[PDB]
Amino acid sequence: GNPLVYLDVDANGKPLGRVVLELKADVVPKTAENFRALCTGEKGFGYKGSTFHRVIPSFMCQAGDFTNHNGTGGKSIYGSRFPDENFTLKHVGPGVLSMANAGPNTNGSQFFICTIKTDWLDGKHVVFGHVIEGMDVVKKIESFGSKSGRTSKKIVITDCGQLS
Ligand SMILES: COc1ccc(OC)c([C@H]2CCCN2C(=O)CNC(=O)NCc2ccc(N)cc2)c1
Repeated sequence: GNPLVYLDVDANGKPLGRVVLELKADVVPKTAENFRALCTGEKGFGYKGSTFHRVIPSFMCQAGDFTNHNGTGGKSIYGSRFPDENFTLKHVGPGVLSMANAGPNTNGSQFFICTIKTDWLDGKHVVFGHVIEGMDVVKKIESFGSKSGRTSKKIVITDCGQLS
């Protein structure tokens, strides 16, 4: 059964609500497992307390740099980086959950949630899940972005974990 995980998100210390994500372990088990464990924090590190550092309206909301907190960092549960598992799932529309990277085979912890179909990322970024609940929260996050990706409010994942 594909994991369901959650992110509770704040903007300037005000709760926006919860984003629930299905992780497609049936298609990308290694990538799903990484995200799942980073949500629970069971390895001793993970997403709790980290930010959405790059948010671009009509594109995506990017997060997951819990080491450098600026978009340069993060790490996986396997080591600093891990391979692109496959490109079977596509960036089909809003709600798609996908790994950020710095080129082929550089997956760490950084991820993004799409707010549109981002088809030009197919074959470059590993899609590994989608929003089950909380697109309204994602739209709120999106509304605090800008063309440059700089956020107008501090967007923090206050809590995260696994539902099932
Ligand atoms: C055509 O590819 C893209 C174009 C624009 C863009 O945002 C400006 C992106 C951003 C949002 C879509 C996700 N994405 C990236 O992955 C940009 N790359 C990074 O932010 N790289 C920093 C980084 C460093 C280490 C690790 N492990 C992952 C990412 C990608």
